[PDB]
Amino acid sequence: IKTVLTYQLDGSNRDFNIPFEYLARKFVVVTLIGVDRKVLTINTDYRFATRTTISLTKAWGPADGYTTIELRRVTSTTDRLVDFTDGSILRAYDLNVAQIQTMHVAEEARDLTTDTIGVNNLDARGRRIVN
Amino acid sequence: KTVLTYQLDGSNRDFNIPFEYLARKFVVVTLIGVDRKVLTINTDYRFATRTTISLTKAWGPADGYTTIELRRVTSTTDRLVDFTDGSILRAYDLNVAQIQTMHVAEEARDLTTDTIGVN
Amino acid sequence: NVIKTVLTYQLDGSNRDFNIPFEYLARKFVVVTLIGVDRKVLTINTDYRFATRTTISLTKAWGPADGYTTIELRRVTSTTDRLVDFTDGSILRAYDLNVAQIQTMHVAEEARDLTTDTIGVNNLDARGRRIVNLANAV
Repeated sequence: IKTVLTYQLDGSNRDFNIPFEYLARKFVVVTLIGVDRKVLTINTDYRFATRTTISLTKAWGPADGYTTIELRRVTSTTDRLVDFTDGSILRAYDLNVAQIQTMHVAEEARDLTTDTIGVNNLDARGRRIVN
Repeated sequence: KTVLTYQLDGSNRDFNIPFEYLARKFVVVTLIGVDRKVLTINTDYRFATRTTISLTKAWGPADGYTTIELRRVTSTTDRLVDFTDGSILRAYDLNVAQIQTMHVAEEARDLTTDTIGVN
Repeated sequence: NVIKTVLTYQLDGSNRDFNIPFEYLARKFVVVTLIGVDRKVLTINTDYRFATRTTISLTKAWGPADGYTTIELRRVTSTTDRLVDFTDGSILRAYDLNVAQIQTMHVAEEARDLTTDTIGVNNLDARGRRIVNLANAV
């Protein structure tokens, strides 16, 4: 509740906030869904202004073709953050962030469910494909 | 089977539940297709034998409520266990820690399979 | 976006040998299947060696004529049978806490991956399934 959003963007607005908690600087991925998908890059174009608002250096509008930013919290399965070596004491904090991050993936699965088809009582995709 | 549907005759209340839960407020239980009525625990429903919802008393099916769809919703924010500096671990705990985060996963796949399905 | 643990290689005539990039925890957690008229599942110790750590030497040389168009494989981690279970000590090992955290990292990932895998946004909606019945043309 809720990882994936889309805002609304028009030009000269560049400061958009994150509702979730991110747990690592790279886990936010920021894509102007636009007409077409475009992934944005951690320093070139958006900087985290206050750890909870994403500033934008370039203030994109609909007029160069793009609405809107979709920011999900993609959490990698391979880049695990907590590794237990031979001791190397277990702080409780180590065991905490290990069970914290794996819940973060599991909840990201529950906001994947809204962004495929949906039943309206089915979607405005231009294509469905390979049959 | 993290979510199941239960329609039944009226003034009966002794539903059995499997999935199996961790906290009693994870079971959310609903009233159906005319409305989306979500009833609360202590105004309405206890659990009696820790596997039955024993409901409240009647409702069914007559008030447009045909009928109950109880389900798991585990909260992903309120972790049941916070590990602290020792404050020693119990082996029950080290399991239940990883047990809960596997249950969001079993929850998450199954409501996606209810739209267009796999099989 | 993007599927990390289900993958569909082009079977492409006689090619015996494909790679598996994701971090499968045990041998039996990878199920390989055959696509193209059927959904053929093929058992390990006879029909295909694990070539190496990361490679499936499939024996032999299926498709596409004589039936199957794409070898695909996915992870299936058992979400019930946990792999190391902690009892009273029984000292905590680095291997024990990791594999326990490794496994539940997969089950949440295998969930999130499976949810795109059914019908979901291609990087438009996708997959080579039959989309069995919708029952009316309007």
